[PDB]
This record gives sequence, C-alpha cells and structure tokens, in this order.
Amino acid sequence: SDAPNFVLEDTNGKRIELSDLKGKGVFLNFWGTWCPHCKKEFPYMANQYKHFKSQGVEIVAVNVGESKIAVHNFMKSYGVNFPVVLDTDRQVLDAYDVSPLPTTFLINPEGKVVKVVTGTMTESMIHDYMNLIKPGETSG
Repeated sequence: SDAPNFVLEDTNGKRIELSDLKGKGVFLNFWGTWCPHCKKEFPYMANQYKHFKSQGVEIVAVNVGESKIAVHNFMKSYGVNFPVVLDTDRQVLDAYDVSPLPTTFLINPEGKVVKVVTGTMTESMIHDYMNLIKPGETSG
C-alpha cells in the first residue's frame, strides 16, 4: 500500500524525492511520448492542475527513460505545466511494477497508494481522482 520512495531529476534538473511531497496528494504518472492515452490525457491533467495545485495536489509525471529532447518536444506540444521527471534507467518503473503504459498511482498525503489506474481517464475522472487524494479542504 505504501508508495515506494524515489529520487529523480525533473526536466529543469531539480532533484525530486517522493517523500518530500508528504502532506500533499500525489498524482503519480508513468508515461511515454508515444502513448495514445498520454497524448489525450496530458492536456486534461494540465487543465486540472491549474485548479488542484492550490489545493495541495502535486503531479509527478515519470517518463520511462526517453531522451531529454523527446520529452521536451512532448511537453511543449501538449502544454505540460506540471513536474515531469526522467526515470533514466527505468529504476522507478521497475519499483512500481508498471505494466501498461501509462499507469497512474493516486498517492494520499500519507504516502499510501489509494488507487492504481491503467484505463482511459476522462478529464472528469482526473478531477475526481485529484479530489480523492487532496489534503482536506483548502480555502480560495
């Protein structure tokens, strides 16, 4: 049930450790630039993140070991506005035993995996999933 801890660099070179996000809900995505689901769902995530960032939900979109350039090109094409990290050796992918691409893990403020999602997600499902993990209620 507990999300394995990991440390990866984001696309700006910043160290991101999962446990440094305790107290927040984490929408943890594993994805590749070629994935039909990701091309569709990344824009929905980016629109939802505009609302949920200020409700204590963080997104960590773990790319499965593709190049910096391929990742950058995808992020620009799909308007990504949330943290993307590079699982350069697929170590984290292996720790989470991820099969289909993509896979999403809903992690609560305590670091517990509350749902694993491999199906297609509408923007509404993404909204409800972020609600499922946000730390209580935050005032406007």
